[PDB]
Amino acid sequence: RIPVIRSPLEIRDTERKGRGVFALEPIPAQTCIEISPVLMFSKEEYEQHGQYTVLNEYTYVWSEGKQGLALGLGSMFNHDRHPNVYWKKDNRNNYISYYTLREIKTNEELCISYGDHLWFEDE
Amino acid sequence: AGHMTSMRIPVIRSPLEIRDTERKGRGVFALEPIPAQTCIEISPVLMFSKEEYEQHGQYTVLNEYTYVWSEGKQGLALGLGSMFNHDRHPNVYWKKDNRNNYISYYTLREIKTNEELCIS
Ligand SMILES: [N+]
Ligand SMILES: [N+]
Ligand SMILES: [N+]
Ligand SMILES: [N+]
Ligand SMILES: [N+]
Ligand SMILES: [N+]
Ligand SMILES: [N+]
Repeated sequence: RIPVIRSPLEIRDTERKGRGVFALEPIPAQTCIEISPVLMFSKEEYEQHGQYTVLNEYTYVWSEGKQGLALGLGSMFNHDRHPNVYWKKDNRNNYISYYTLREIKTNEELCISYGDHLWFEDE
Repeated sequence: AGHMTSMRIPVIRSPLEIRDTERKGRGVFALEPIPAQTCIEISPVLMFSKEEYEQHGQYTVLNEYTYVWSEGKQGLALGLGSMFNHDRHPNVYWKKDNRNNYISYYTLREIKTNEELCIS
């Protein structure tokens, strides 16, 4: 249900800024760069406990107020005002797919929006 | 002396696939043979402090996936690290990088097309 993607990404990991996902080489617009399996938290367990951990930096809203943590690279993308990556949530398959929003140049950081949303590509 | 640290870690693109399994939920499977001692995955570790784990994290599904780390901390392997099933007869070993908060996973032997990769 989820194979290797094989995209020209690296993680950069600095004392200063922590971790981020960066382009090794130019990437075409609308290229799927990552498919991340999700670790799912129930609504109750995230409200009672999960939200008071560092999970609160990274998780995404899911259906019925459940909360998902993207494994793979998905939690590593930083947020920016001008993101170059967008994503789609798949409810049936419990993953999140990441796509380039435009052509990406070599050495650019791959960033997502600050904002979340709740709809699913399989709905 | 010195300066701040700065690392560039590639994303190892191994011939692996996640599949749902019969009993064990998701697991990791080989798509083609893999030599012995090939590094198949380098997972960044999301670190939980002793306190947030003891007070909150252990009460969540995190408890099913995290690795005991030093000083009462618990590490959740991002990447594919949390997707390996555990096994009696594992064909994968791992090691922690305590300096940088990664876990690396290596095949214990030749892996065959369709075999499940399992740790302990
Ligand atoms: N899957
Ligand atoms: N609260
Ligand atoms: N996010
Ligand atoms: N789009
Ligand atoms: N967004
Ligand atoms: N609890
Ligand atoms: N191990």
